[PDB]
Amino acid sequence: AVEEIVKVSRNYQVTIPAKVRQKFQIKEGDLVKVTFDESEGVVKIQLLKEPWK
Amino acid sequence: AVEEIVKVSRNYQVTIPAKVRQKFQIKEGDLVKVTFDESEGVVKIQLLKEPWK
Repeated sequence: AVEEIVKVSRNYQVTIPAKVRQKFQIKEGDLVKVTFDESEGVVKIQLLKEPWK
Repeated sequence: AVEEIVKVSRNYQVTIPAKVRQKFQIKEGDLVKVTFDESEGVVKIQLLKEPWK
């Protein structure tokens, strides 16, 4: 797998460098989903099609 | 677990609403780690102590 390091110091947010964006998809104007798990203690995000109605 | 919906349409980034921040820790000035998996196809992020040297 791949791993990167980042630090929060602006407004509680993240922009994801270019390396991660290179592996994952992340498309401008797409529906991204985020879920919190009660076991690993990490946030998982993914992508899917796009509804328009 | 918990789930939320978001859309990319600013500059390929995310700020995470308040609900997710309520469950996860996310501290201003902390070391957050992000890794890409080659099986689930999702990004996992967590938190850890802070080195100062």
